[PDB]
Amino acid sequence: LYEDPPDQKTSPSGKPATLKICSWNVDGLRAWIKKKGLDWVKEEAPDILCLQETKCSENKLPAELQELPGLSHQYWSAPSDKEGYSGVGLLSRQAPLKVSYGIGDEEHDQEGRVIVAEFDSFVLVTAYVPNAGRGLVRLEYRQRWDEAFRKFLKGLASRKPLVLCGDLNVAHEEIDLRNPKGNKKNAGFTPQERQGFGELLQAVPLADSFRHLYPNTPYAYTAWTYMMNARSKNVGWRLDYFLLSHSLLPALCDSKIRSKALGSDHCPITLYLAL
DNA sequence: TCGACGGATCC
DNA sequence: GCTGATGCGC
DNA sequence: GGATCCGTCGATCGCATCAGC
Ligand SMILES: [Ca+2]
Ligand code: NA
Ligand code: NA
Repeated sequence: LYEDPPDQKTSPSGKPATLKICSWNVDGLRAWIKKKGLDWVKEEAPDILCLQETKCSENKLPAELQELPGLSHQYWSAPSDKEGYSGVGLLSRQAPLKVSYGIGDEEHDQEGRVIVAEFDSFVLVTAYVPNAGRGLVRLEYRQRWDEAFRKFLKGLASRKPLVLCGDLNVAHEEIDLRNPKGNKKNAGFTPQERQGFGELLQAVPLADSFRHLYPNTPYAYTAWTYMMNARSKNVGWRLDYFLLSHSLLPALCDSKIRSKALGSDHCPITLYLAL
């Protein structure tokens, strides 16, 4: 079992956290709201909330989402021609300077996976990375995605400090899942997916916020299959990340795993920055 | 993720 | 709206 | 030749679609 440590809300130089970002693969936004997700969000009170795998077109967005005046600026992306699949959202207390959808590549911008929100001091990207598939049927596609995404993020980070959050659909290293041996040909732990993640960290470059602070902490996961009672056994994967520009590391206060928040087969993760 | 399967392969 | 089947996925 | 091993290999859970009416 795993117990996330208490929230560190001061920076390495003693500056108080001024910004709290929460990211959560809700795996069915309507179901997550029915499973009381927005109660949990309201007690966490983030300044920005990023959601993945909403599986909900904009028309079907439940009413409860306009009853949250702390996250009143809301942006949504859905697949162009495939309903109930993928989907992401970004809700913010303050309006961003600019919002865009996708990474600027037609091939990869059709499944509602990416929202980019530019603020004063940084750019925030939230992403739902495409799963490599059962039988690895989409691994070849995933490797092309990885190359296009890496390139996109490198470009962005060259202009403003970057924060990338969301479900990146890879457990980087053997410490990031419960059963590394049995999963090296399964989606999320292929050498191709792990190599892509490493290349992302090096080429942009980006740092893995949680591992920067807790480099040797095992059993810390963000996702558990619904089957086989995995979550109660903590047989999980760390698939949800906050990746940061190296320049933001002195602003980094903490990177949390909200293990006990139910409502999905992923738990939320939370980032504190002193900006 | 778990167990049932099968087909090496040591004692 | 309801049933039954298919898609997709830690 | 009875008992362990180790590469596959199906059925689980959950959400949302779709076809039909
Ligand atoms: Ca499928
Ligand atoms: Na390894
Ligand atoms: Na630096």
